Amino acid sequence: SSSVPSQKTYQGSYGFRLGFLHSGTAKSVTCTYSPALNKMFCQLAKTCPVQLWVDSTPPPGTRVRAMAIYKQSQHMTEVVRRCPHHERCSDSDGLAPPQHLIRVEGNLRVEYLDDRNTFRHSVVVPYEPPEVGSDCTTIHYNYMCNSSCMGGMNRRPILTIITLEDSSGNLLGRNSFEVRVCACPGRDRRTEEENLRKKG
Amino acid sequence: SSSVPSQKTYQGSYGFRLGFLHSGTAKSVTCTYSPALNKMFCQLAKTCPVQLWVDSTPPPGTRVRAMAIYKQSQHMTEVVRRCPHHERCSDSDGLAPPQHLIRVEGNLRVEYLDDRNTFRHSVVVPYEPPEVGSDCTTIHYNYMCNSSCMGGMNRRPILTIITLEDSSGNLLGRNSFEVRVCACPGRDRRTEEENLRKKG
Amino acid sequence: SSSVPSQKTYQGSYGFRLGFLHSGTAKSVTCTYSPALNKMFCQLAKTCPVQLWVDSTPPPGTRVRAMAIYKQSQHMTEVVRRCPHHERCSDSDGLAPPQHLIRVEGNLRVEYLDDRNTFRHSVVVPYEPPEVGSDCTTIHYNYMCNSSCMGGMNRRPILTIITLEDSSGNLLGRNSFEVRVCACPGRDRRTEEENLRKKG
Amino acid sequence: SSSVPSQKTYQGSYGFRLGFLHSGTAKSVTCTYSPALNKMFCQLAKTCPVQLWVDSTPPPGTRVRAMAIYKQSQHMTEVVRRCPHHERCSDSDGLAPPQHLIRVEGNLRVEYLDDRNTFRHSVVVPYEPPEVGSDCTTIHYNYMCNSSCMGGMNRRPILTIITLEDSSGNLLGRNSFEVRVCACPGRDRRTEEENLRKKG
DNA sequence: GGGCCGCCCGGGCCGCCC
DNA sequence: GGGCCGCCCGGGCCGCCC
Ligand SMILES: [Zn+2]
Ligand SMILES: [Zn+2]
Ligand SMILES: [Zn+2]
Ligand SMILES: [Zn+2]
Repeated sequence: SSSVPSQKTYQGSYGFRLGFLHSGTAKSVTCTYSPALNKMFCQLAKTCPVQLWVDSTPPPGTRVRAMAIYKQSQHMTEVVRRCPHHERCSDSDGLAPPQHLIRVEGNLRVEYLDDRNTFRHSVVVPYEPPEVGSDCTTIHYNYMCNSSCMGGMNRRPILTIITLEDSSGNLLGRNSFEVRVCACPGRDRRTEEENLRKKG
Repeated sequence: SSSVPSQKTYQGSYGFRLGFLHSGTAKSVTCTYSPALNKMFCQLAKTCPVQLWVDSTPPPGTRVRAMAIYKQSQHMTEVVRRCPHHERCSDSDGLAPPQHLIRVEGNLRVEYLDDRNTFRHSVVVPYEPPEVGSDCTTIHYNYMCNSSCMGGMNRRPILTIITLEDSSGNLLGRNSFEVRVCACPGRDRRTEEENLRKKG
Repeated sequence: SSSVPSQKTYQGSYGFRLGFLHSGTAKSVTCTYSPALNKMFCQLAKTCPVQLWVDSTPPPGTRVRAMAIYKQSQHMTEVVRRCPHHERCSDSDGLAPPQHLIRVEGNLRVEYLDDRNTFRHSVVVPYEPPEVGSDCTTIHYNYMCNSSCMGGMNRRPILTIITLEDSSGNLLGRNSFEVRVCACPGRDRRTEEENLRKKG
Repeated sequence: SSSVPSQKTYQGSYGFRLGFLHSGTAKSVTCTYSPALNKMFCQLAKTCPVQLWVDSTPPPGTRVRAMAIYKQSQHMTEVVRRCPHHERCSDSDGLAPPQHLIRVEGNLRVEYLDDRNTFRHSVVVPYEPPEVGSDCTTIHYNYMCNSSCMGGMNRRPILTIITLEDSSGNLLGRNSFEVRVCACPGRDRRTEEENLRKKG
């Protein structure tokens, strides 16, 4: 069986999709999302709000998992991890293992997992339905390396795969988006969108 | 579950809303409220009158809680607290813990709380209905740091979240407003309203 | 007896004077010295090289002490200390008490002292004569607060007093210089020198 | 006493000086030396031949030590070491500790040392006099990180300090040169020499 | 050899003195 | 009320792809 998790969109029977805030492209905005590229541009260790939208209410005990894979076929089989420099940084919140790229902040029930067969990292929180009058629930993710980090992602693009899973382990829905963690998200989003228009 | 309290307005079945006095924008007025920005501008440790308005009378034992959160997504998970300088100031009224930003003055039944899971501070008083002939009840809040304080809010905007809660802990209503604690509330309100008009 | 150490220059029988490197006034240079003002401009926690020049060799066991006092008569009696914010910072090198403003880096025999009568802080290293062919010895000082720090120096200028002391405690020589610890030493040096010329 | 080794040239009673090969400035030459800058430009882990020249023959048991320090006063006190990424690389020759920046290749009597007081690294070989008819002896040094390495030198220039020491520990001579380890030594030497001419 | 991403840089934007 | 210091900001400056 494959050791590479699927990235295939599966909005499923609950109508699961992601949403992202409108942030603009000021040069050093902390986080911004390109709909044309389905790509988040964000700064190291800065809050990245991701909205969970469903048409139908998931069952009690549903979980939300996030995991990173390399986007390019050439690198898919390599586990996405923090680089050695940032791994040794004294920046752990007391729960995230220092090797994990993706953290969740602001959640009292976060779980960090290492797959015993694929060695891949993931971070899980319970799914909570929106407040009355609200249409979505927001998770604050953090990416703890730049895409460029030597000895880590080393300029290779990643996908974040968000899965909605019931307590039994059934896949209720899947979505994914590309991530670039970089110093100047607004500059780099504009550059990549312009290159898409000019040369894509 | 989230460690960030919701800011979502919930005027609820009792028709709960806040009111603020008309104060003007003389440069150093002690407290002034901008309806356009839903924002209070006030000076450190000065009285900030907040009115509670309801259409229907809350049940006996209802309580009024105030808590601060950072407004920006990037800072929401950080607990709002006093800076180290003002924390060591001998300005405690004998009841407020020195780390708490928000105090209530002039109430014999004030309670200061530290959440055992989120570590967030709040201050609670009993809800009292208006006097006959009066349409609202007023609480005098104090903010014990400037928004700019180094090692505390450090120029980051906060929201104050006011909740009306029954004795059992049900949320009866919720309102919130932005706060800037600053040396010159009248100047800064005018500046922010003008920037809204010109560049918002 | 006075609790304020003397600032009076005493170059003494060994011909003791200080020297400073030529650094220029690029806006954010880390450290720069104004001869006209006898004033060092430097950034928080950045190396400040100070040269010790003597005409005659001090005796074995000579010590070099540095201490800060407020320059203005109105503040001389207050002990110069780190502000509460930086005092709680996890920036101690394992030897300097967190309250001390002045540190010495790169010396295996540094001693930090608190005066039991005046409560004033000082930092001492052994005097070592220059290498053959060299005319001076250099100490790397660090200032661990900005001059502007709220709850610390709070925009008040300080003097650093450097004393050459024999092992018995005799004062062999004294020199002093003004210090401004600031974000932009080059800007601020130029500003202060221009104000001296225009308005001094 | 200082934890920073002296860089002061001391050609001494044996007339000790260094020599470097003429290599040119082809863009990616592996190693090239700028006399104007007293600076070696070389690639990671590539051979850097350094010549030892003496006028008088050192005594038996003389040793040659190489050590790196940061050139800028602001960084002198920090120990120069390999970055975390290259430290975990399986590139050890069986003798050099993985944390050491400077290695010697091609010598059966190399010794790697960690100073118990300063924690600084050095690498030592016995001094051997030139062959009859030869005027110098050559040591092949290797630098195991780029000057730019994140978490290591991080774009900060270093000096290599070469000391000639007798077996008793007397300093017989000292020389030093700046090093830049980089991808394109020929480009970067030309750039730095041109900037010296134009803006130095 | 030509040329394409983190960070440095001078310009300019909130408590307190007058 | 007028006006005088830390930090944000867009412009632009080294390993690696071609
Ligand atoms: Zn990293
Ligand atoms: Zn404060
Ligand atoms: Zn301070
Ligand atoms: Zn390296």
